[PDB]
Amino acid sequence: IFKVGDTVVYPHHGAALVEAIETRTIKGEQKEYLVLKVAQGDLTVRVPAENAEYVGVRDVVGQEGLDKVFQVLRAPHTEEPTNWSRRYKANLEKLASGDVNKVAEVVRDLWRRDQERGLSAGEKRMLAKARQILVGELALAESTDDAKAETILDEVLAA
DNA sequence: GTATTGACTTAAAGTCTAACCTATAGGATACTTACCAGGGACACGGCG
Repeated sequence: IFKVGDTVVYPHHGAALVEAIETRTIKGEQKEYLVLKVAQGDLTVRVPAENAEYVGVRDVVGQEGLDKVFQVLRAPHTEEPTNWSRRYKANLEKLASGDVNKVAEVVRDLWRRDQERGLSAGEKRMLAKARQILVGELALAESTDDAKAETILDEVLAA
């Protein structure tokens, strides 16, 4: 499941290159602690393989998720609760879930709304963060690189 | 030099319209008790 040199996805930092694994015996138990490095924060995260999936670490998603997110980007007829607070909480929880589909839907909806009439700074921050993580994830999804990943995001949002 | 009229242009309003401040309201997971002096004089509570 976990192999050296694999570009594994760890939430909510997106891509996270593995380096190695260490015994790190604690309580007399050589609990395996595999080490990930994320290029965004330049931090190392050591996680246990036995419950690694419990935290939410996932491998690079294939092309099935790629076409899924494209189709979802072409999913119309979205309505939100009237109050701004409720919809903000909903999309923030959607981002926190780490599900690629949920964050993609949040990003697209917020971007279409912002481009519709322009909103605010907090929504802008949410959109920037979510778009950043999505572009990184897609870049590694097809190893298409961050710049070309941003451009493909920019063409596909056009529909 | 000091008495005028007839144009000829000009700033200051005086006002109508538009945008950019301003007073105000609201927001529904759940959260329930904060934080180094002395030296003299006067007044208040205990004890006998």
